[PDB]
Amino acid sequence: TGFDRGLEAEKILGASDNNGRLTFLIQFKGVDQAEMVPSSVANEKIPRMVIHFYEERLS
Amino acid sequence: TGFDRGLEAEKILGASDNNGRLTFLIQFKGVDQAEMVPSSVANEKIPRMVIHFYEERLSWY
Repeated sequence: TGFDRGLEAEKILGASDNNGRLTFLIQFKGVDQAEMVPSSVANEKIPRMVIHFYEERLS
Repeated sequence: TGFDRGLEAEKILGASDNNGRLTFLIQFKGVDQAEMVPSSVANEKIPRMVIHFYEERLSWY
């Protein structure tokens, strides 16, 4: 919903799977508190950042 | 890669890291033998299928 407000995602701070439903914790530029975003929104809005997160967490 | 020849990715069969370098094994439609593709190509061409592969890999690992 920082996406709704047209903010710029800076990084994905974490991912949490709740019974098959994935949520990301996303740090937005110019916003102090990180925001919980469902994977359904993140996959669409910031796919390169999602892939890089998974790629790096491949460790 | 198979992407250069107009082929369509059917399924990502696996991923291999070689010193920070990730390569995917990709099943292409109508081609029996799956082929290795650098992540840099797969990320650009088939990001929905890349993401889905990671969602599932990680749900089971």
